[PDB]
Amino acid sequence: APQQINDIVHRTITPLIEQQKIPGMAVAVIYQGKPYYFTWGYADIAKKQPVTQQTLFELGSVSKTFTGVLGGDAIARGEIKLSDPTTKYWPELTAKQWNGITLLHLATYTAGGLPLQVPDEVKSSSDLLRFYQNWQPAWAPGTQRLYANSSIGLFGALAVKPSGLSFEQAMQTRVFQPLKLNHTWINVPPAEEKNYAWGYREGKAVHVSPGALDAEAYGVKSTIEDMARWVQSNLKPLDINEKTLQQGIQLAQSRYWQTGDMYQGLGWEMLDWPVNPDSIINGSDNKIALAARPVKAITPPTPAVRASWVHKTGATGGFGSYVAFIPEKELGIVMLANKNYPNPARVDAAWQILNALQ
Ligand SMILES: O=C(O)C[C@@H](Cc1cccc2ccccc12)N1C(=O)c2ccc(C(=O)O)cc2C1=O
Repeated sequence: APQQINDIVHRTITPLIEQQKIPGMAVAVIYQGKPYYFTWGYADIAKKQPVTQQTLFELGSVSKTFTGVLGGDAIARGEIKLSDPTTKYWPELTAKQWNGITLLHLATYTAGGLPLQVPDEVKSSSDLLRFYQNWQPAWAPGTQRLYANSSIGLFGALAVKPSGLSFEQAMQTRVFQPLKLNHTWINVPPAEEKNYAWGYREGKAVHVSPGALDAEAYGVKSTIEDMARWVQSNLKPLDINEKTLQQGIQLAQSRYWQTGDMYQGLGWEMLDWPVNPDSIINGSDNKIALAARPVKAITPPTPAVRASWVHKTGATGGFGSYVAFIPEKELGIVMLANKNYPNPARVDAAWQILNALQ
């Protein structure tokens, strides 16, 4: 690889791993459209299995970027509209608080205070109906953003209804397969089990547990190679031959709401480039990122801006991931780790790397 890339990546990542006691890590840098890969440490400590370019990591909430684009693809196919009432796709949802709550609000966490997590107790379809029926908003729709798996999770489930496909089948057929993400999974198959890293939390080996609307909100597993290709695809959607997928990617980076200096897309979050690093670094802290904040409506939404820092953080109990890119600069990064280490450390390292290559 170019020495510049080698040196910035290693000088930033080595101390990060040391400081954060990360068992295993994979990093991709996309530089002028081409990926460069780096790996450290262990996918499985006990069995002495190293992290490779084929190792699967739990993306956690980075999954929301796939959900957003899949929703975008459905919009482009004419199957749904973000302006549609939630009730259009869920006729059993009769409770009056849902009047005025649209697919846009679900997708962008602005329904009025849907909770971060679907309760563990919610198992069945009848349980889920009861949960959403009984949910009482703190705020009018389209006034406050509160990051929520229960929000974008429901969006994901409803966006695929008109197709008649399950969420997983829809994602496989319409996103993963066209983009040749052949080692990206909602459910890891037996054939790939040898490559599936353990997550580590408080020293114990852990994998994500099943939960309602998990696929839609936090359930994707992927390799560093497929994630680099995912970044390439979002960096440069005009290279994508499938027209509805191309438009869907573009819609996911449209700017729907603004809070502080961030803009909410479908899954993706964006800021103008050049960014104030302090703002993205400090803003990634879950203190801020999980806080209820007032939003300004962008009416109508701004199309995907090339001069953006586009990103998403995501975690599970045992994994920590970050993806960021700058379309204008054909520059991007993917950082996958099998420890949930603090968001700001992720973003700081990503900033340092991309800033040096920009
Ligand atoms: O960083 C993210 O991607 C979002 C966070 C949001 C979240 C969900 C549940 C409990 C949490 C506790 C502290 C902080 C965030 C939490 N998140 C999740 O969204 C999430 C889903 C599943 C698991 C699991 O290991 O079963 C863990 C998490 C998880 O930490």
